[PDB]
Amino acid sequence: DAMIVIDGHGIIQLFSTAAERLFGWSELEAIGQNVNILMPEPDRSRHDSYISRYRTTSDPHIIGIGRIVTGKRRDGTTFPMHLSIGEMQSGGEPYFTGFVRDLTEHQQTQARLQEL
Ligand code: HEM
Repeated sequence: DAMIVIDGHGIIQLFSTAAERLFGWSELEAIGQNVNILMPEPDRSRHDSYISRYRTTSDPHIIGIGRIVTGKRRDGTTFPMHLSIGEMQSGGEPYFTGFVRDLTEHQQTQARLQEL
């Protein structure tokens, strides 16, 4: 589907093959980058605080809720995707995993039916 693992600072730790196809970064390019490289403004500039905020408050806004958001490709094109976040820990540090479902086709079908 598309899978991404980040550390508690938002740095990409793992980047699945499907993720590469979906976003247009290669694994090496992507690893060691902030996850925000995947989103547009204003979310890009806020994502760190989203993360900071959750770590302190421990109130989920998307964790085990899911949400549809706009994702951003390497070539600058944006698209809708469903996102679910999981919390994990390893070596005492927290890790987040995101499962992505590309909603591009659903949106286009819907737009196209509306337009007709
Ligand atoms: C690529 C496009 C993404 C966008 C546009 C996005 C957007 C957001 C937004 C809007 C929030 C805050 C929700 C709120 O305050 O109401 C948030 C929180 C968060 N995001 Fe993302 N996200 C993206 C990808 C990811 C990925 C791939 C991960 C992890 C692998 C991730 C990890 C988190 C975490 C850990 C939080 C705080 C958790 C929570 O509040 O439940 N994000 N993100």
